[PDB]
Amino acid sequence: MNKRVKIVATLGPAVEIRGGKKFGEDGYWGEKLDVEASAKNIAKLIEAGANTFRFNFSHGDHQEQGERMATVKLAEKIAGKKVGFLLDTKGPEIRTELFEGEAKEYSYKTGEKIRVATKQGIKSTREVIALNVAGALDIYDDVEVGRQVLVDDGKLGLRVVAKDDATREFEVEVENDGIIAKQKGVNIPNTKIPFPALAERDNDDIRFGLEQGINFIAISFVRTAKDVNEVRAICEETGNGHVQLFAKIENQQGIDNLDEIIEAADGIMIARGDMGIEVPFEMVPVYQKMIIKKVNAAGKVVITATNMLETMTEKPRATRSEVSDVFNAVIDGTDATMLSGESANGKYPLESVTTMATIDKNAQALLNEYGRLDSDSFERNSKTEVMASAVKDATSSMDIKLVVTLTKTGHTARLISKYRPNADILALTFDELTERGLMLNWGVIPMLTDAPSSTDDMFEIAERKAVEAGLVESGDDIVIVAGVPVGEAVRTNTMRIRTVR
Amino acid sequence: MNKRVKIVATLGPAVEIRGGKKFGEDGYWGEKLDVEASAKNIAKLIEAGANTFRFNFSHGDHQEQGERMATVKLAEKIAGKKVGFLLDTKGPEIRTELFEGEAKEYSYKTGEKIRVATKQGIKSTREVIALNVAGALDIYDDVEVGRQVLVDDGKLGLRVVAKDDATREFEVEVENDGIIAKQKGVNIPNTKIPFPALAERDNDDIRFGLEQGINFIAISFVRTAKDVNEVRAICEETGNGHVQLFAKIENQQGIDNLDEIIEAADGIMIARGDMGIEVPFEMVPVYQKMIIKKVNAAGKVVITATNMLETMTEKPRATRSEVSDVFNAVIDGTDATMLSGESANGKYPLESVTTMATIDKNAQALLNEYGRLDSDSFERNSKTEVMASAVKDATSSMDIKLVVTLTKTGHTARLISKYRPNADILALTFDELTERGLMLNWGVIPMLTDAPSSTDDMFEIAERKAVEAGLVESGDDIVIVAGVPVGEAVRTNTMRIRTVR
Amino acid sequence: MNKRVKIVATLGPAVEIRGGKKFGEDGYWGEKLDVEASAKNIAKLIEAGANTFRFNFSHGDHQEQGERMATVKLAEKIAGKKVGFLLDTKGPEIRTELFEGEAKEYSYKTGEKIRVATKQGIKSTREVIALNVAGALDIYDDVEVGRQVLVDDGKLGLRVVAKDDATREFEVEVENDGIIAKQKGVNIPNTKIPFPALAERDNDDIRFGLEQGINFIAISFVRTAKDVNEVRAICEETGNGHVQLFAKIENQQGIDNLDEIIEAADGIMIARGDMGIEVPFEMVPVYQKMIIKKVNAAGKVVITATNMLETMTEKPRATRSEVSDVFNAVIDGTDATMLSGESANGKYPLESVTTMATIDKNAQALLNEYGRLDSDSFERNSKTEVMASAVKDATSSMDIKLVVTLTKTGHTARLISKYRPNADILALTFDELTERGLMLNWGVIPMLTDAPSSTDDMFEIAERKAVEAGLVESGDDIVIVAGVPVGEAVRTNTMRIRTVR
Amino acid sequence: MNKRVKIVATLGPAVEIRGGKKFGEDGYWGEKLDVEASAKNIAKLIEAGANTFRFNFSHGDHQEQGERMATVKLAEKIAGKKVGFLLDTKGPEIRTELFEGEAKEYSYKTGEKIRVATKQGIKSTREVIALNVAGALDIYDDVEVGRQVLVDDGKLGLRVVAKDDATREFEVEVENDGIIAKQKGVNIPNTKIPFPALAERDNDDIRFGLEQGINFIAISFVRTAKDVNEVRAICEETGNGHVQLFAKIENQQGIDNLDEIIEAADGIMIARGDMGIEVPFEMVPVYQKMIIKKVNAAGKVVITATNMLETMTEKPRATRSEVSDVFNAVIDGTDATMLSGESANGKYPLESVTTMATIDKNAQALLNEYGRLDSDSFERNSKTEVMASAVKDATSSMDIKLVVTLTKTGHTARLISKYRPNADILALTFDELTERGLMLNWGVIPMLTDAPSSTDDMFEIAERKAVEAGLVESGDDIVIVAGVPVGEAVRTNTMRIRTVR
Ligand SMILES: O=P(O)(O)OC[C@H]1O[C@](O)(COP(=O)(O)O)[C@@H](O)[C@@H]1O
Ligand SMILES: O=P(O)(O)OC[C@H]1O[C@](O)(COP(=O)(O)O)[C@@H](O)[C@@H]1O
Ligand SMILES: [K+]
Ligand SMILES: [K+]
Ligand SMILES: [K+]
Ligand SMILES: [Mg+2]
Repeated sequence: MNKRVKIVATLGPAVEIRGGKKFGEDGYWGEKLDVEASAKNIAKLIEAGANTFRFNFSHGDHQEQGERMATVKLAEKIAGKKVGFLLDTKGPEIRTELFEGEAKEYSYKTGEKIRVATKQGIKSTREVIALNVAGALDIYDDVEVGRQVLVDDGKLGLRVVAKDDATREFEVEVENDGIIAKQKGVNIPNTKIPFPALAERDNDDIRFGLEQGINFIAISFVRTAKDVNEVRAICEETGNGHVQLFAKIENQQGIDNLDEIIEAADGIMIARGDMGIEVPFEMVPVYQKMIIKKVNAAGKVVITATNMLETMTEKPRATRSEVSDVFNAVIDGTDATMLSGESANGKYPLESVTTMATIDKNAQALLNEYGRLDSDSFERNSKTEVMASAVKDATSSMDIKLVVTLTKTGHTARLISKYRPNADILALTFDELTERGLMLNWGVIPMLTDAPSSTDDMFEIAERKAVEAGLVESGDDIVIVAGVPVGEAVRTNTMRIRTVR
Repeated sequence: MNKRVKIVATLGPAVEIRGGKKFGEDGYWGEKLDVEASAKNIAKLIEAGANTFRFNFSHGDHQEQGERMATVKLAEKIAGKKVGFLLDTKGPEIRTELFEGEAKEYSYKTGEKIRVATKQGIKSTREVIALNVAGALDIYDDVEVGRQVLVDDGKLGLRVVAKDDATREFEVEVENDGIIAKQKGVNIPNTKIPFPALAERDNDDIRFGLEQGINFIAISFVRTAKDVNEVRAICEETGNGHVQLFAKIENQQGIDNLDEIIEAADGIMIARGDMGIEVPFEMVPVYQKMIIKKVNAAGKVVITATNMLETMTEKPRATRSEVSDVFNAVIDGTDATMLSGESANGKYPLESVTTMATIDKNAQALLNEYGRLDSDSFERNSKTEVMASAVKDATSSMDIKLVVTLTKTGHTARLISKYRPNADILALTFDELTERGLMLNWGVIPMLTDAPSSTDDMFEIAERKAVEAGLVESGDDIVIVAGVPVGEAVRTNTMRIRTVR
Repeated sequence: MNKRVKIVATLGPAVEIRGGKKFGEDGYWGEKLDVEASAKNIAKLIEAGANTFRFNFSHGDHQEQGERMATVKLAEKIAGKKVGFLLDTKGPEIRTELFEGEAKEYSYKTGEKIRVATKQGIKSTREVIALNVAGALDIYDDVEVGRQVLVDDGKLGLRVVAKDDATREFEVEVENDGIIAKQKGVNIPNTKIPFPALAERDNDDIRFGLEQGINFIAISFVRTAKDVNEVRAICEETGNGHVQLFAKIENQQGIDNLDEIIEAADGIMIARGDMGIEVPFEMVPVYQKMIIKKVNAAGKVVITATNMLETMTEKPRATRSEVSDVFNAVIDGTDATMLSGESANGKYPLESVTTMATIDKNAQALLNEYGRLDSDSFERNSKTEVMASAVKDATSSMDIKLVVTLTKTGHTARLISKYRPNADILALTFDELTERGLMLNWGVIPMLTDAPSSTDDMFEIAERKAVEAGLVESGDDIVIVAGVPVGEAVRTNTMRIRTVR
Repeated sequence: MNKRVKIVATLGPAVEIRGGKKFGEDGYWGEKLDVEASAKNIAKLIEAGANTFRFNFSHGDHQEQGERMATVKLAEKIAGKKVGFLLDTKGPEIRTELFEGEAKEYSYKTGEKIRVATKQGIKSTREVIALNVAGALDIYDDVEVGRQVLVDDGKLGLRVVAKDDATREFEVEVENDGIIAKQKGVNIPNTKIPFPALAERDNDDIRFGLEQGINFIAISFVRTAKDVNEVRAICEETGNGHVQLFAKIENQQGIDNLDEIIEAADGIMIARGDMGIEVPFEMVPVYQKMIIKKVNAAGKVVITATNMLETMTEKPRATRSEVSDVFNAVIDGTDATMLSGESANGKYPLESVTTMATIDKNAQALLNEYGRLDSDSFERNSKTEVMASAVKDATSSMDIKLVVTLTKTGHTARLISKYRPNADILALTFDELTERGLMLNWGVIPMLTDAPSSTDDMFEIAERKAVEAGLVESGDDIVIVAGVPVGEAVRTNTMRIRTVR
């Protein structure tokens, strides 16, 4: 069977060979990138069901990112299959500074009183922790006594007891035993540090990705619709209006402003990593189910992210909790599941994609029994959406092997996908940008074909493409929708039930 | 407002003028039928909402019946509207004989002991009641002691206490006070008197009707599939294969064998008059709701009959119970409601059809709130049925003014009607027999058009005929289904949502 | 097996014997009332399932009404069973006057122009119909050009085309052929003739009935809460606070103000006879279902009335539409069904009550499958209501033969009845006025017992009363509720499931 | 709020202090157990919401197990709170043999051909792996070609490609790069190695636990009902009939025989660790949801086990997939969640129990919205179960703070728990064995109280104990059930709604 749930795989050195050396091996970083050998490894990830690669601009300079994007373009040719390109922004990250010395880290013990500096471009000491704040902002007047400075995946807590106006330093109490290492993530929950709607470094990263050729931007730490619309204006003004924007929800402001963020964006990445530090970790499952429902109801794409097969970074088998998490993300209604370090940096990138594909394919078989999404509740808000509802009805009434839509922009395919039919969706489109642009919608198999003339039989074309793709065989029943005829129809207006010859 | 629930109106002398005289006036029967004046009265019933006329062969000879059927054909020309023609068989009727002397009736009291004669071709006396049994059957060995002989709409009960082998007479006890009049209906419940599957009189009646031109036969007292199959054989062998058969369910065997009868017939007439004598009267509403559900599930036609506006036989207003009965039959899911003496014999035939139409129209507006049928529960058992389900879905998703089907045989219109869409159904068909044969399906407006060729745009035809009929205006949304293209499609395979120009 | 739906039977001369003569026989009103003979006939209606008798003060003087009420008290002793006493007011009736000089009626044809006079105390002529308006009100200023004057159960329409200020006469045109007879009902729909909130004639009839001993008042033509509250004030003033008020809903204003009327009243009588003249007849079934739902959700009593078995006034069997109407009133959720002329004036009063009881008992068995009422949707607004919901739950979980409630005021029985449990409700109460006041609540069997002391076993009392009433036998499971213990409990606070010894 | 989902915490050296050393400090095992210091750590796990401690007899001899149980009895005194004692059996085990020349492990590469010996009492070589099978059984005739030998938590796969009848050796191909170390766990999925229903080692370990005093036994690798019944016979024979048996379902045979095992057991432990090696890993979520539903429908206890907070063994915070897993186990309907190495052997035992309790408490607030279990579907199979349903109804109708049951054996408390009321359940019981035996039922707070006397007010006692436990305050509404009168009632037969003073 075809895997309806889409996989986003983050790329990094794990798949990359450097003069015959694998990531980890001594001298690895001293060798030149073997592009063909790296492209062949990426090809296997595509074959195992990666539908989109994530280029995380938090790690690796423009040269590294651009070389990896080029390597994927070769892998597509090797695999015989296209994938989406997704750029993930750095955004308003706060990290611990480098320490004085060749000190890489210091261990602390509960109750121990230390300070954190707000002055930028200075090194840390054991007793005065400095921060690398995005854009070198001064955060002193934005964090109150009683606020928490969390270091490294929220592992070490520092309680702001007092503030020293003389040095612009936070006096903090170590809440629990743990280490402060250099260049680790810092979270300061329930604060509104005035990060700009779009920082110059993200502006620059996005413009670089847009020049290379991308299909999706995942915008880190979206707080408001303005954070999405600043990125949209770049995409539009550079001639890249086709690029789709996924707002990453990972803090309380993003949760509070979710409805306006969904309205501005093409989709949501549930960024559970930061989210579970910024809000109570036990609320993340609540927010996940609610986000997936609301995004599906808006006919947009939802990606569930972070830790999904975390153990497979270092070990060959996923835990039972990881398998349950992937499975339940599908039942919740996610369009897509994501890998981060598992595919980018781990010992088992191919096995991670394969394992996620196996779970995702099994979970899709239970959506009839257990799925949370309920298409019967939707308002049908347009005639294309009325047709999408009729398609879902036909797939419920009888055994339909495949829904085919002839779609110029993918709008019809997006609306069919919204309704989660009991069938794969072959989206026949007429340009490569629309084709790749569909690769994260649940159930959709995008395929490039010639735009039909007013003299072509679009129903015979649908059947022939489905056969050429190996998706159907003689005696299978398919549902085909189209705008008929070409030049008269203003939208998808026809549904045909056809038996394959 | 189109009336979706269909009306069967029994014709009789009430609408018929004879040498300037209306029914009721002395010497009426001594004058000859005024055909033109009578056709003008019938055209008013057609205009008021009568969709089919019932010719009851229990009353009036082949001359009365044939002249009435000719008079309707003129009425259709006057109204500019066609109607269905339904023959209702006499069947295995038992009536009281004429009395010796010139006695018209005797009155009896609870406990009196009299006899019922089984000998055919004699006259009744006060003490020995003679029966006129269909086909002159001897019923003596077919009714046990403890059975009941009911005279005149079940009003007087006679208990069989003993049988006189010498005279072949039932000794009976009068069960309640009442009258035995001449030529009154007799019922003997929970007996299996071996009336033939098809009596010669019903054979001859049906053959006469088939010659005149009928669309429907309602078969009285259907007990088994064989009672229906014997009539089907005559229709087939006379080249009247198009004629549709309604089994009348009006005794316990009909109820017991209901599934096999529904399988053999095209529809059911719920013949509540006899039914509520032959079975406990308080079970009739239970059987009504059950039969409507079952016949609708089978994709067949159900007619609810008898006493629906009974008071309007004598009075110009129906009782509160009559209006409630018509309203509730629609809510239960009936395709059609019927009038017997109200339209045939009463003082207010036109007002009876008008009153029924007004109630049926109001009740159809409450089918979304109160409607008992549930199309969501059906197995979609064919590709045409899957398309019918998708049409229903489209009419639930958005405001659809009309569904149009291009239907050679009516099959697509019957399956759309089964699903009870929130829309009228325009059934475009290519012969008059198919057209009239759709006149009792819920919501169907049959309309004759030229068979489309492979060069015709069936979707433009649909819009044109709907605009011509005055059913849609500019801006209305319609659903159109057809088998496209003509000569290649083996069935209805296409649905279009179209805005009227 | 127990009849849960209650029957209100209207009393009159039909059951009354006079010097050995039955109603309709020659010199009937010549003879004196045989009280003992008449009381034996009424006891048979009690035994057949009449739960309350209606005394219609629209007909017969105080002496006739008081004697009839005395006859019922004897009938209760003969039957060994108590019934409720219900007074139905005259209210604001309009009747046609006597005609000039002994004359009875005239016939009229469509388009004919006559007058109706508003002056009170004068006789009609054929040309000038006079009205007997309740309280001799002058209606001339309260009826607009464009209204209709309907005579005799709405059968003849008179359109008001002009008004003659000189004579205070309506110039009317006959809308349809028909008859104006002396002393027939007149309706003038959608008018607000300023009938007082309480007329003197109704005050005097209500104070009379209260002096005789009644349990219920059904207030004709209720328009607002004020019409109910005026009668409440009489009941309060006279120490008859226990008397329950049923608003009769029978015009558009009553329908428009239904919510505030239900609030003010103890219940609603759906007075379909006048309603179906004052509003479009085809709307009565919609309003009937809606009123039953709203009154039940309020925890109050609804009576469905008028024409339920109308044919049985004159014939020994009801029509199929009459049986359907009674059956469907039960399915709709009525607490009670009513007989008017069928029990008061017809030839078959006993058969009418028996027939209604048979239908009501069969319909109650189909409430699980078809019942319109939905107790799952109610807000449980008090702890007694939560206990009523839990009782319903227990009767759905297992086979419960009987629910018993020990109730001082009947509150707990009313709430249990509201929930329509799958069981009869035995209401053990401690005074006859409470007992009689429960006789129209669905499923409630009221029974008089001593008030339990702090020392009594109320669960043993419940079982003993149920066994002595013949409602349960050994091995039956019952649900008993009570306020335990007496003296400490402030409401019904206990549910016990008990197996009968 | 009170935590309704129960926590099973496995005990081990993580919480144990030995001469002032914590587990993993140098010379830990050289110091003797500090019983007080260990009991103080254990008391903190109780206070954090551990409801039952698991004593895993797979690791540690009788002396270590008995000393650990004594330390828990002191911890209960420190906490002022009791916990359940659960014995987990060693059960059938296969382990890799020691290697010749005291070698520790060998590395192997995908595609290598090696051998597996079935001959017992023999050492492994790199080329010929030998197995230590429980009872030294000969495996050869139980394993067919196409089966797998999986080594070390299923990390290394060996496909059986051929068998050699002369050496009784399996020819295996290495399926992935990995290590075969000495004395590691081996799984052979989908085989029926004839391990005894109850091995002597398990028989002896169970008798030791029963003599120490336990409340639960979890039976490892239950394959059929006989594996439960053999343990039940030992509980019955030794006078320990109160001990409850949880079948561990962890292989294909246990799943195939689930219905008969649920019938024999008191509950199920979903042993996901072994299950996800023994069945396709992607099927575990399917089986988990199905087992929870079936065990709850049977009125029995289900524990979801293994890897729930696995990362917390080494790190102070759980992953997003782990929090999701715990949350979703609650939504699926689990009675209890379990910790293994997280509480027994990790760095953060107290943090692991606190985190699991935080997640379980948040998830229970979403059971109304998202809960999978459907109590409306259950057949109520006894009168106690009817009362449990009524209790649920009361908690759905109004805001109920607490359900109190006075329960002699816990049966009523088990049935209320089965229905998952919107309330905590205080189970007032009269002996410590019944008390401890309720500690894993969802929502049940067991509390030892004096048996009520014939003159006691059990409803007053319920209120008093609820206030004593701190579960209610003034104005709260509670539901109380009991068998009334005490001792004479055959079962719980009474429900009261009471307002707390
Ligand atoms: O029916 P809707 O939602 O208004 O959408 C109609 C729009 O869809 C489009 O058909 C695009 O649809 P496709 O890209 O699927 O062909 C536009 O041409 C049209 O304006
Ligand atoms: O889809 P189903 O139920 O098998 O029906 C197919 C049959 O219907 C027909 O199309 C008739 O349909 P119409 O009469 O509505 O045109 C036949 O040609 C065909 O064999
Ligand atoms: K990032
Ligand atoms: K009255
Ligand atoms: K174990
Ligand atoms: Mg009235």
